Amino acid sequence: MTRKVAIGADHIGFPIHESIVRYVREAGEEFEPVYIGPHSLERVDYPDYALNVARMVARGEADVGILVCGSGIGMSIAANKVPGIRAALCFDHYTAVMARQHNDANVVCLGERTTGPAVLREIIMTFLQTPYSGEDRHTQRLEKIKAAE
Amino acid sequence: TRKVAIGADHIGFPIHESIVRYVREAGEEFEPVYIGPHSLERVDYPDYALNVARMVARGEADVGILVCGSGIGMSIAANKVPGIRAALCFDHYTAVMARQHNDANVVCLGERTTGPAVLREIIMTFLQTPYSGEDRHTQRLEKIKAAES
Amino acid sequence: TRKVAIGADHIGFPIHESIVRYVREAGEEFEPVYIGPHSLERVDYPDYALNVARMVARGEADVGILVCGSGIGMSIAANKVPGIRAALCFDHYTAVMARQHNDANVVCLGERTTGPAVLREIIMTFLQTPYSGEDRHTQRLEKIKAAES
Amino acid sequence: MTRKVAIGADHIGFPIHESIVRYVREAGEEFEPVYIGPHSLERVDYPDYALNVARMVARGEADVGILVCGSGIGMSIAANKVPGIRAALCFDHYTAVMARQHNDANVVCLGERTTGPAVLREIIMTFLQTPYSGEDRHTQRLEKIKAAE
Repeated sequence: MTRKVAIGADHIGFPIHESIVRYVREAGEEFEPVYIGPHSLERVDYPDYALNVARMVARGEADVGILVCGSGIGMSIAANKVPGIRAALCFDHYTAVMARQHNDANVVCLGERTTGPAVLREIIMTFLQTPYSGEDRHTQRLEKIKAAE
Repeated sequence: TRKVAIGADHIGFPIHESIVRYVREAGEEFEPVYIGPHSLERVDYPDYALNVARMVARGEADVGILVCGSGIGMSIAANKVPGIRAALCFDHYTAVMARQHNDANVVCLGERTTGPAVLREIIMTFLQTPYSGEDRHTQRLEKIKAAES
Repeated sequence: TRKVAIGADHIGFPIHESIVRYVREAGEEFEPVYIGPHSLERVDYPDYALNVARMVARGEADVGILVCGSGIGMSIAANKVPGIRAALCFDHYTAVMARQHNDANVVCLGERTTGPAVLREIIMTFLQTPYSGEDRHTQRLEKIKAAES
Repeated sequence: MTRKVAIGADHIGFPIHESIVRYVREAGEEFEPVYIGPHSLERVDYPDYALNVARMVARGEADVGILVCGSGIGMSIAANKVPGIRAALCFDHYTAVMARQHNDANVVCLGERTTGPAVLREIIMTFLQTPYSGEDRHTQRLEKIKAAE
């Protein structure tokens, strides 16, 4: 039953990584977070952490990914370059629901500079708890994304 | 002249004429090229995402705009194309930073989430905002490129 | 039965039928009462704000919904009425908290800012969410009441 | 030329008050902030600080007010109870512009739990720098709000 959630940031996300770890662990009994870095305020490059989490998720070393930078945008661009990854920029409850229900997203990308802590919590909770719809019309869309990889 | 390829799905279709008009309001140099769909028929967002994205990546167009319900499926699909940096934007800030930091070449928008005046703001801002030119973002962007091989 | 007085200006007018429908989707107990405007003619938001607000404050209606471009003018005008707690909401979270903490009796919405599925989410959430009942919010709310004299 | 900006919070806003003070002082040469409290994490009641700032602004002891709670909603409800106050809940650049340009808002209300720091900065900058439109159609709306006081 344990679902490991790999969490990655840059130095802009770094200052809130502890809260992200908690929001995961409190989202449900089976979710366990693994924070992969970085470990200081030293400037680093978001794609290195994006790609490390996305590759973990793609290989089945983690079930879900969470990435945090200033806006979430760079993380979502980088992570989507990994085959098998569907990385969703979410900024509210509605987008979190749709990312899962329609896109079966396996990575959620968030902006520390844009979205406040209770909303980041709610996004994470929602993303981890919402199932994929299972419907044919969505699946056919997802197969076209996988063909393009 | 900057050619702006515009794509939607059926969910974004009903507002596509307003999107074309927002592009022309961003300035006289912008030439919108709306590539479909041209009716209310249900279609698959990735066909239109990948179409706009491929155009921009091949240099058939300078910038892309993708409109679906939330923006997320468009951003996931577009980013599968090498050379593409597709940014889901939902406000002025994210539109600025997608350009300034990520040199984003495709903006992805949600017709179900984001109201018309904000969509207009985002499009104008996205088209008018330059890349900051800073080497630390450039190195990040080179890392994303390297992950595409 | 809960009567839901609904007001707009000319900017909110074009979506008022969707707002009425979102109210009926929130549950069978909700009865929408749309009080105008009934055409595209330019009107003054405060006339409709104060009208909905006065209805709710006098107990002619249980809840109010006000729609203008951004929500802001509606919230400023409605809150001038004693007994009114009008909340500008733009997502699920704010819709929850307006109810749970502020026991808000009027929700104010922006047709220009917020997309249709989020407006629907907000309305449903606002109508379905109860006040938390906590005494520390009640004391706050009594302080607002005291400032109205 | 000095424009004093009175800033008030509750204990939920308290942890970011320093950043708010800076965002004001850096918004323009003439703006100077005055933080009125609270001064700890001890729980307090948002209406007491809302009403103190709003009354400062209403009496001409400060030119503009800023209020910060979890969502901004309680602050905007309370502050609007003071005659001469037009208190706008803002959550992005667009709402900040409209609050000033259309509503001539003199108080801006913000949510620490909802909106991230770079957006809070941008809202403040925009709110302080944007003039009122001066137009008759807006002024007639504002006179109707003042009649209701």
